[PDB]
Amino acid sequence: MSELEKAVVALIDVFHQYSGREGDKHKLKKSELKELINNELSHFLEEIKEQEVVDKVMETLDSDGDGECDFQEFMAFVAMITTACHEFFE
Amino acid sequence: MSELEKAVVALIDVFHQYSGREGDKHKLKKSELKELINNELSHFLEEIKEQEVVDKVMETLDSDGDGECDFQEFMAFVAMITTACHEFFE
Ligand SMILES: CCOC(=O)C1=C2N=C(S[C@H](C(C)=O)C(=O)OCC)c3ccccc3N2NN1
Ligand SMILES: CCOC(=O)C1=C2N=C(S[C@H](C(C)=O)C(=O)OCC)c3ccccc3N2NN1
Ligand SMILES: [Ca+2]
Ligand SMILES: [Ca+2]
Ligand SMILES: [Ca+2]
Ligand SMILES: [Ca+2]
Repeated sequence: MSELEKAVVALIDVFHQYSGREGDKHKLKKSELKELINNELSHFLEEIKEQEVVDKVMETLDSDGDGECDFQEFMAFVAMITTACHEFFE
Repeated sequence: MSELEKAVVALIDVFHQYSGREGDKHKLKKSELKELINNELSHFLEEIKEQEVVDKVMETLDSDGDGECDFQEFMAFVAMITTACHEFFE
């Protein structure tokens, strides 16, 4: 398995670790998204310490407006992060 | 660096390895895309052995219709692959 293939597997793996905690087990609710960002994105994103930031991030990622982050919305979140890191250093 | 962070870095790293080979060094031309798929996606995608498959894949990924795969189009390609693997096993 190449580095890219590992990256594909990691994306699926992390999303499921967090989404299967509570409620709908194929979607990230706000508390699951927060912990995902806090535990797994600590070198890229500011630790989230406030409800209003949790709320705004979910507002941003939630394209279909159902209150949670599904797998496709997670993939779009990853693309945002990846494009930002890319553009920082390019 | 967590597994997700590694995956973010790998995405940027692989795209640049391949895109900087020839011509526009921030885009994948057909030959660079083919080698990327052949070398780095061999467990997920069929080896590409034919010009018409190279052509069709590029046709598919090339949303802005400029003939090449830019970083955003690459990110969409990764999402396709990730969603397909996700749905296979779910
Ligand atoms: C946000 C408060 O804490 C920090 O900024 C720290 C931080 N931040 C980053 S980058 C990350 C980004 C790009 O938003 C970030 O959280 O900073 C906010 C501007 C980082 C990267 C590698 C190694 C250690 C790091 N680190 N240690 N404390
Ligand atoms: C395409 C011709 O060669 C193959 O199919 C091989 C193949 N294929 C896969 S999966 C991959 C997918 C899902 O499209 C694929 O190329 O198969 C086409 C149906 C694979 C995964 C793990 C380990 C070894 C593997 N492997 N060894 N020969
Ligand atoms: Ca959930
Ligand atoms: Ca949603
Ligand atoms: Ca190129
Ligand atoms: Ca294009």
